Amino acid sequence: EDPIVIVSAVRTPMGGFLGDFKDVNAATLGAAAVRAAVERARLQADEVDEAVLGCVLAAGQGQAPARQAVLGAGLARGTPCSTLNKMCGSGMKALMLAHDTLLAGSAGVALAGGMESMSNAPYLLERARSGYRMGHGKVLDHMFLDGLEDAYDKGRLMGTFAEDCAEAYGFTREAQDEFAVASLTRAQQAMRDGRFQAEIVPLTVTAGKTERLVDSDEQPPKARLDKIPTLKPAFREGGTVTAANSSSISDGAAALVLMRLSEAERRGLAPLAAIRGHASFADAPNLFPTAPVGAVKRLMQRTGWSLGEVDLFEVNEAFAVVGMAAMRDLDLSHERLNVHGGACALGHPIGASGARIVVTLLNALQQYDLERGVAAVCIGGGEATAIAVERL
Amino acid sequence: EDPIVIVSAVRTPMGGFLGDFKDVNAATLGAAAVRAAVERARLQADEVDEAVLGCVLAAGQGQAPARQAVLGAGLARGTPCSTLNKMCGSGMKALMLAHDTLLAGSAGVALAGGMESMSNAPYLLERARSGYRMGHGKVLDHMFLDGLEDAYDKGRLMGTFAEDCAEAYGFTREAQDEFAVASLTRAQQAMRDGRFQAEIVPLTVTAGKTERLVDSDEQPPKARLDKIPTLKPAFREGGTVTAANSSSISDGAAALVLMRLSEAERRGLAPLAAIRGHASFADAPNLFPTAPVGAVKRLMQRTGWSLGEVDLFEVNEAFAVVGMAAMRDLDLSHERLNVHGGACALGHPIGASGARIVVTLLNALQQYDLERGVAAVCIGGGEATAIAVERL
Amino acid sequence: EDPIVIVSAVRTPMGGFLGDFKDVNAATLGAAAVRAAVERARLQADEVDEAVLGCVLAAGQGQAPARQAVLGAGLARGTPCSTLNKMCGSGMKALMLAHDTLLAGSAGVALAGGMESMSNAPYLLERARSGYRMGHGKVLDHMFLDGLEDAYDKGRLMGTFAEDCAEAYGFTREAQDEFAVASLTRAQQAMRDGRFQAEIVPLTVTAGKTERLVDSDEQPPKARLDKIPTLKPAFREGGTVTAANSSSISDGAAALVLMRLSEAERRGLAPLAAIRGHASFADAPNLFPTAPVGAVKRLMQRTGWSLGEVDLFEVNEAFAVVGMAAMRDLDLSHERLNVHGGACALGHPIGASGARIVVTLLNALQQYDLERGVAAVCIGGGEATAIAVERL
Amino acid sequence: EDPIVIVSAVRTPMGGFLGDFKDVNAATLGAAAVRAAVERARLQADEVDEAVLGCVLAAGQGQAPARQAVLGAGLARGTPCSTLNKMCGSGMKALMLAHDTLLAGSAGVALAGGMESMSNAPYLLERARSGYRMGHGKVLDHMFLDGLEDAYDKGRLMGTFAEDCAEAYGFTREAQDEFAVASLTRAQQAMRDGRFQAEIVPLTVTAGKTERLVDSDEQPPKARLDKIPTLKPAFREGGTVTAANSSSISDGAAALVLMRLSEAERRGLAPLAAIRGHASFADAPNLFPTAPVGAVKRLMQRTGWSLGEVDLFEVNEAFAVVGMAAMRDLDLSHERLNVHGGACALGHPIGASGARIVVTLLNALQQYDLERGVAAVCIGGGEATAIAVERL
Repeated sequence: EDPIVIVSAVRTPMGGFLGDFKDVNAATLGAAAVRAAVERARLQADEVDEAVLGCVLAAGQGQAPARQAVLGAGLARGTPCSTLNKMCGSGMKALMLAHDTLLAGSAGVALAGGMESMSNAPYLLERARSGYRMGHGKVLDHMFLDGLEDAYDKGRLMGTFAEDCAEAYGFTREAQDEFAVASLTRAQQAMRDGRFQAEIVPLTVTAGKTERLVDSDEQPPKARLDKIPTLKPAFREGGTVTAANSSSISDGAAALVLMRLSEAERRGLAPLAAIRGHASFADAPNLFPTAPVGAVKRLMQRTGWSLGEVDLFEVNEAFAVVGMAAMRDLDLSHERLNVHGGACALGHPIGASGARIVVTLLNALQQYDLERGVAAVCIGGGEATAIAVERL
Repeated sequence: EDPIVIVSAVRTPMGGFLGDFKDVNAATLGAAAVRAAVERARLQADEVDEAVLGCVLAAGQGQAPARQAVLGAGLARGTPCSTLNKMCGSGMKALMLAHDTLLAGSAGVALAGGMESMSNAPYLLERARSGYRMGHGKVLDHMFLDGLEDAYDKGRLMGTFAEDCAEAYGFTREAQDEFAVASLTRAQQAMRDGRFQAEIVPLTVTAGKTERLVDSDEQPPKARLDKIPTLKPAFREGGTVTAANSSSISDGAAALVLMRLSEAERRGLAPLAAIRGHASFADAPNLFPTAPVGAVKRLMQRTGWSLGEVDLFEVNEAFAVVGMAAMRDLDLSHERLNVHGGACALGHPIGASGARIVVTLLNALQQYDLERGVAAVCIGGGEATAIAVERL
Repeated sequence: EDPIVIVSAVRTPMGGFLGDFKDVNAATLGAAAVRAAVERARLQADEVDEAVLGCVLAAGQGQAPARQAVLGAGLARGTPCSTLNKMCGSGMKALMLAHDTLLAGSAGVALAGGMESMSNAPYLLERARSGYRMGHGKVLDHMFLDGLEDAYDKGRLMGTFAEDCAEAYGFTREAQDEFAVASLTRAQQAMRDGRFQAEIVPLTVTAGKTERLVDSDEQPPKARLDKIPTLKPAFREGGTVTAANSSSISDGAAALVLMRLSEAERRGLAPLAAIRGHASFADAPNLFPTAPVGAVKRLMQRTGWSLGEVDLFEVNEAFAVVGMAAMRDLDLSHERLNVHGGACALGHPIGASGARIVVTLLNALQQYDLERGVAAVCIGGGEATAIAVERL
Repeated sequence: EDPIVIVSAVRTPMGGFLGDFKDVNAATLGAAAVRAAVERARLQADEVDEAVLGCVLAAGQGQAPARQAVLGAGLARGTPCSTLNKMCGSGMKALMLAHDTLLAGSAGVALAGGMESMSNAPYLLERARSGYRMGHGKVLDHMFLDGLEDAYDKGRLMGTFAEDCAEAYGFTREAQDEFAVASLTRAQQAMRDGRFQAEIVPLTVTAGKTERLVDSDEQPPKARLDKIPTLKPAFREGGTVTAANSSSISDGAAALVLMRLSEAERRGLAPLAAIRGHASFADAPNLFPTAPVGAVKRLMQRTGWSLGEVDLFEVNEAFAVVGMAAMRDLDLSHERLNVHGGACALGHPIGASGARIVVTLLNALQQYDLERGVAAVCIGGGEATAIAVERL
């Protein structure tokens, strides 16, 4: 048995929109995570022979964001780099491609992760090139058009499909708000008891003339529990889904180093976990909130696991309904799901979350001395991915 | 021996900038190529387990360009999609990931390729979000900023690094122009003798009320051979590199279907070729024009091939100097390199070219009844990929 | 009796939107008209004491459009310039201010007119200064927002108020189309018989390497008489007003030189006509189409004229209904109104038209050896101006 | 003797750029001044038969800014309105045209003034209409391109010509800074002793959820005397002209009511002053800082006044050098010039300053019981205007 193992895993703090990382581009967040992941793996700067970083909103970053992040991290010029867009799942699909590249023998040491600066997403002029001709046009938010809106039902925010899911499942405004308060409570607790310290690499940001250490997640401490049940529906007249039971716009990155178990052992490197499998599921774009259920069932078949044998689940909290659908359809305890909080408290930097939730899962498995984790993420366009990890 | 085989391979015609496909988005070009590749593989809508499409300039396309192209082609909603940016090498890296996804056992049937509408890249406003405050600002061409300029020597076009290479190698104005004239001549002759017909899927384009059948490459017929020795240098005062010994901006797509030989045999599907290996190479961003030399040398080590056993080479003609460096440092006859012409005649739709040259290579190997091909592409950021294919 | 006299009067041809003058800015059109007006008055560069030019859409032209046009014409730097916006009436209000500046003794020789490049009006970003923050925004056509739409019923085009007037007056689709056909016929015939030749200054336009002489009105020759009864309503579901019984977007300029009769006699300069009076009228913005009725009635009170003593009328054809309201409420024969055609055939370069119709009126009075003319123009914001001219 | 008299005069406070009036458009500032001027003249809402308002930066305001201001003030629909651009002199040229319109008998009661929202000037896309085609372009600050930059030496700020004037006149950095400190001191004093109270109409601005009374000039209290001599030259390497010895960007409006003395007497209205003359001067655009000297000498000839007979001068402080040139060339005491401060302390809302300085001059003549004032303003494009007022 020579499975692929994760030997290192780290994330930046997750900043709020126009918050802590307002003036930090995606490649600098990526560089911070990449540097840390390689130092934690006890590797030299030239030992990564495949690097794949998730990123959805690449407009205005310049050529090859992942290349900018890897070279900005101090890794050697010889490091092959790719930038990967599988929407909200980009950071996990990076792990899955890196995993397969290692199994196929194309690489011996791979860096996977993702990064997003939602703050630095620019505006777009679709008809600047060839001409508006006459009449008003649109100045398009890149984050909205290329990140948050469906491509088929044009202009339709993903929150509308989360509302369809609330209606189909009978998820009440109150039950969504309770899931969101549990996520917010857990994150504040985790932060307070230092349960994120082992997984975070701080950044230094230039603060006008001075410099600040950002070493903690910006959003859980700023949340107002009192306003949650007061908010207007966000996506539909007289709906249940709100800003507070949806994930927020966020800036962050995450990076993990993978290799064969035999290569970790040949390096004297203690693995965090073996990857025991991964799964890809797709259906209609308007059914994305339930897609994680499909991915996790395919993952149980591919691994030979059962749901009952899994200690911890991370299901990315794009909306409370995504977590609540998974609890209903996979018969999971809220006690085993998103135990340190989730995107409803921490944010959803779209290209990083798929990797971020795997970093959080690894830390949490270690902290409670548990064996088996599953991470799953729903994906714009109607997809989900899921990954099984096991501590040895 | 159960190698991964390419069972189908197709491209759109390559259009000129604001030409034949000015009104066709990237996902429509990708959809045309994906649809024909699936048809030529005799597959039904739900038989592609994994789709990866290269695309560099994703801004303004909406969520998940590869998902739009796959569903636009008529493939089922169950088809997992990813959009890949490895700059000029995107289309080849797509083949490489699909290849390793099959070998890893993560899929039975994969689709790879790339697509680029440089015509529909939008303009960006980097400071529209938080304000320009006062004084003029930039409206940034996404194609220039995110596709054509170096990220490190900010604003420097890749043609300046091509001029560095012309200086380092002593490639004269005349020798580069002769390479470009052989590329245009070969392409014009390939067109006239029908040597592109087997590899091209025509598109129907709607010119207002009229409809037009685009079934041939736009650029070779419009080439002014007489003007080539008369152009000014394009990148450097007193230089050698011009618009005619550089590739042009181009719109296009290409797609290929891969599977184990044993799966192709089970389906009664005659393979075009076995993939015998692939290699990635990276060095300093400003040395990109010679990166293919590293990629091809690394490819001979991994495959166990030698240069002399290769029948045909495709080296993407980002600039004539890229081909000429490869001919000198790999000791290749011009007669075995880019034998139907290359990007200097056809164009360089950046996210598609790394797959497009594999399509052209496979058809050329078939026409001359040859066994062994190498395709290599240089890449913004200082990289290159190469792939080895063998007809059985 | 020492009345103010018009000694010269000239216009550019009127171009179609993005047509003949697509590449000519407003100040170049103004410069052509100013230069010929000064030449026809036999004046030298330093003999104009006051210049006022109408122009509505000044955005993106740089400082002081009228100053650019005056100096561009070759007039001396000593020439005081002002740019005037009274919407569709700018060109006439320029004549009115110049007229009163002479009578007041503030000048001996004044130049008035107007100029408009609707082709070169730019697009605006209303929130580029302080930021769009998040979500789509508007890129605003300066021509629409600042020229064509009501400021009070925000976004409402002036053609909706034209439809109100068609309803209030019972002007049928057929009757409006007949007015427009008489306007196109008269213009086409005026063109063919040379009846515009004395009033037009040709421009030389540079089409890349080629040069072209534009010496005739672009729009009347391109008019499809057959399509007029077939167009849809343009402003209201089930309405009567269309693109063909409305004026078109147009590029053009006009200029006139004024002075006391005694100054014209001192210079040996034969006047074209005496100004006998001018009137301003305003009412509710949504009644603009009938404002000329008020302006002309107020003009007969101030001059002591009656309608029956007037030989020719020019009422600017912003819409056919503007002419038809004037014909009904002023009891005017169609045979005495807009006898060489009007804006329905020629176009409506908004800042120029109020001066352009005076130029056409003066030439028409000369050709038919008639004495007395009235020009009137309706104005966005609910206004109108009219002027009385008499040949001696 | 029946001269034109000013019966009323008022201004808004002058806001700083993105300051007090950040969210107040030009027509609302105009409306406040217009309303007050008409109430102070003891006129009904329908008694103004000519309204001319200066405004340079009309982009994005909608149709007919002056019409929006007049109707927003509550004046009757019957009030004729024009928007006037004579750059920095717009507000005084409005007074001069209104004056001549009254003398010519075209109107009996005229409203003149100007208004500018420099904060609400938008950005422009010159090639949005017909296309950028390829390569970066500019997003143009309307305020910079159409307000502050020369049109002939393209991109050249007016501060560069003020530096040429410093060099030609030997105006030292220290002498400029001293003029600026005197202007700042005088304004703070004037404000402190309520010497602006009689001339200002407050506005109420909505302050998030609340509402603020803005009744005082924003800029003099915020100025830092200590930083003045520390600032870097603003316009030329190792120059003398700075941000603090130049006027600042400002938001404000001013309005004055004019009529014949016989009409003020027939209404029982006490005039503030008779207008005894006006003058217009123009020369090269790069000599604008000295143009006021030309205007004031022509004004002395036209009025039959001499410089020695004038009690107070207002010369608009576009730059300290403008004030200092006038002191040198007209042999004027700083004691008689800009006695309550000037644009170096208060700001330069470009389309209003020409009227603003006349309001300040009238108040100051009353406060010191003096007879004769001169106001003069330099004008982009190389012009100046000047007006003589006399208390009776």
